[PDB]
Amino acid sequence: GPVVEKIAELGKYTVGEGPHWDHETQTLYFVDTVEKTFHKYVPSQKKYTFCKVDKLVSFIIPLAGSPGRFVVSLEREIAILTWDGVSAAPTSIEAIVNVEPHIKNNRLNDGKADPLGNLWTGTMAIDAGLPIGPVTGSLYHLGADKKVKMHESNIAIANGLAWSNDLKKMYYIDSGKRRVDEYDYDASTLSISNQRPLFTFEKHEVPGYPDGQTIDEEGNLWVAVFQGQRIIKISTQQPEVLLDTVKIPDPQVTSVAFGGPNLDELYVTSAGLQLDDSSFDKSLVNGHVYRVTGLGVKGFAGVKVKL
Ligand SMILES: [Hg+2]
Ligand SMILES: [Hg+2]
Ligand SMILES: [Mg+2]
Repeated sequence: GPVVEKIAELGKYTVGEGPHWDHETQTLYFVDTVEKTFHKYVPSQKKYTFCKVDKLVSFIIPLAGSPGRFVVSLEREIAILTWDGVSAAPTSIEAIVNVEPHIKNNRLNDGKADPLGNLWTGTMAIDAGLPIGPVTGSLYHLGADKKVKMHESNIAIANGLAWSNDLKKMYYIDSGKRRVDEYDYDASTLSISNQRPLFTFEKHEVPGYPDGQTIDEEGNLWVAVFQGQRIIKISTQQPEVLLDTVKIPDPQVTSVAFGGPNLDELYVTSAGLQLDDSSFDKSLVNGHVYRVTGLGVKGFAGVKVKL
């Protein structure tokens, strides 16, 4: 079976999240969605750094054409951070847009660029809760003239995103729905339609909640299972097909990104935050970062945001 390695060099995270693999610099970036920190890991050189801000963060993606600059979330603001990748604070912050200026207790959560470079991201109540809590989030993309467009409402916990290689489908996760949805994606108008369930956890006895996700070159989705101690591999060719399961020692698996020189090493983030209604005792909940090899598939380099 696959080899799951705990990356000792990286330590433990409250809620490690938002992994992004920059292929040209062979560097993984990620966030902690509770501790207000960004993180950098260069595996070939065993280099780790962090960056502190005073707002809640949920993604970090290099800005296309601008070395040393990243598109990030700061509470409800999408912003450009100028960061040298090693100092413990940004050099400067350039706000782009506040997606929800008048929803004082919302935050941005998972975000990713589509293959064309357009940032997609969604919101949630800061005090969202599972299985039931306030449902206040929406799904957006950032388009022309730095204005967002809304694509879906009634989202409890806005989470993982992926697109098919032919640019005809988008895949999206609201953790509260305990399923992955597929949509027809119109790359020319940047709109989605014909929402329908692709994979429903209760139909397959999968515990926990879908969180982050990514897609491989064959079109398989790799889905993080929060409170499931696993990642799952699911089909995009047929609905409701579980292809494989890979157990991850940390119960609170949060997200996934392919990396390594050949894009065949799956980085997996997790959360050490101990929750009062957990299916797992506290001794099990640590928050390490893992690397999975031997899956027999390759992914894609992380896409930079175009502004
Ligand atoms: Hg930073
Ligand atoms: Hg940054
Ligand atoms: Mg997430």
